[PDB]
Formats: sequence, structure tokens, C-alpha cells
Amino acid sequence: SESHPHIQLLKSNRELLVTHIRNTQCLVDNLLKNDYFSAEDAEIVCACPTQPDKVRKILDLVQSKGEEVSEFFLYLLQQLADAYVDLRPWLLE
Amino acid sequence: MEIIPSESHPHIQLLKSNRELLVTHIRNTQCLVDNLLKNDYFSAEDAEIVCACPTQPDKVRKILDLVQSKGEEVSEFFLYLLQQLADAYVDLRPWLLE
Repeated sequence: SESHPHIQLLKSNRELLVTHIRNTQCLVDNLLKNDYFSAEDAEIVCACPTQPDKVRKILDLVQSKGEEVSEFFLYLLQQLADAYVDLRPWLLE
Repeated sequence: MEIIPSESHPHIQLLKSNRELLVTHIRNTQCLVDNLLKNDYFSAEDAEIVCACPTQPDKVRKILDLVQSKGEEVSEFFLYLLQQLADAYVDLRPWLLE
């Protein structure tokens, strides 16, 4: 009840995500569009120099926003990872 | 009848040859439009025209129509974008699938 499974998954996988996420633009934009991130959230993410710093900050914000947003963020990574996957063979050539 | 080389554009041709492949296999047009906007290849107007298209396939057809009409540089950038987007979360796939 004070435990939240999709928050716990993001905490347990912080380094996995930080080190394997290559684009944060798609993520911030979709969080903004779905009213989960505010203009100020996205500015806080900009003020981050490096790409890993940005993932760290996105995860900290997502987590502090609670279970619904943490669940949405993971659903978002699933969708974005699936969006162009069937194309990859052709893209690779 | 003469085929003038400077009037043929290989990245436009790649898109045209792959219309139905792209339409049937691209499942999110949102990250594409947003990147085309951010990079000023798409205008606010372009994104609104695509936004008005009901289905994913309808939006893909519109995006490809617009990209192709904008020419070789935009078409080349669009293919580069699909490559980057196809790679951005590929490493996470095993864990995401589970």
C-alpha cells in the first residue's frame, strides 16, 4: 500500500536503464503530452548536461510522481521499443 | 525520355519503394513527427495535418507524402531517424519483453 511495484522496478533497474537508454527526447515529449510532466519538469531535464544524467533525472521525477506515472513510463518504453522493431532488418541493410 | 541524374534522388526512391512496408510496420508516428518538428523539417502546419489523420497507417502515409515532397535531404534525414529510433531501446528489449 505504501509499496508500489512499478516504482520498485524503476529503482531496482536504475543502472540498467541509465546505461541502455539512447534517446530521452521521445520520453520527455510523451510525458509532457500526457500531462505527467510539467514545463518545469522538462526544463529541469534540460539543465542536465550528459545523456545518462538526463535518464537519472527522468527516473527521479517519474518515481517521485508516483505509481501511475512509473507504470506509464514503463509502458512508454515498451511501446517505443516496439514501434520500429519489425523494420530493423531492413534498416540494418 | 532522357533520365537526368540530378533529378533522381536515392533516399526519396527508397521511401517510395517501401511505402506499404513502412505503412504496415511503423507503430508510432508521434516520436517521428516530434523529431521532424524539433529539427525544422516539419512545420507546426505539417504536424497539424498529420494530427488530423485518424489511423497510424493514415498518419504514416501522410508523413511519407510530406517527407518525400520536401526532397532528398529530408528523406535522407527521415531514414536516419528511423535507424536511430529503431536502436534507441533495442538493448532493453529482452527485459521489456519479460
